[PDB]
Amino acid sequence: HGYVESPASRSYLCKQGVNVNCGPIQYEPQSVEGIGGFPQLGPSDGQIAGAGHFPALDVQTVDRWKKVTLNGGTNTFKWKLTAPHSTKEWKYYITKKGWNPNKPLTRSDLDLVPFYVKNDGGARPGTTVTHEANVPTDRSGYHLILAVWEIADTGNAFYQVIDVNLLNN
Ligand SMILES: [Cu+2]
Repeated sequence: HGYVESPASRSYLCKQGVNVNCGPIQYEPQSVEGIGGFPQLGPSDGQIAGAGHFPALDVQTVDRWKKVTLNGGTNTFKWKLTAPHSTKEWKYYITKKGWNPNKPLTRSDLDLVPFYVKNDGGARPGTTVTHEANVPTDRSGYHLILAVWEIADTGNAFYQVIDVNLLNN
């Protein structure tokens, strides 16, 4: 179990009371677990944000969620893991340039080639995991970053949607 501490994920901000009406997940941002093998397998379209559970996170409009402001280019991504697991890989996806923010998240709305991916070869991590990734510099405004944590032993993965206000000038 775990969540993206920085930049603050949607479930994390629910916990901090920044987002509202998030359901039970507000008390466990670390627990957005669903089937792994994304994007080939995993939670169904329109159910990515909640990973098949916690449907409240799957609601998608322009004003529904509070946005984290980020620059394109190099960014530090810090997870917090409440339980470390043998790790297949870490992946970070971003919405396409002309994606529909008033529509539930679907694989078709994502650049299915992650802008950052790290393989851990089954290794077990610490309670703090840090990644330096290059956020695409060709997008602007409201976008979603989908952070995925693939667990090696269980065919499961943890899905962390981040609502971002992107800046690329
Ligand atoms: Cu866990």
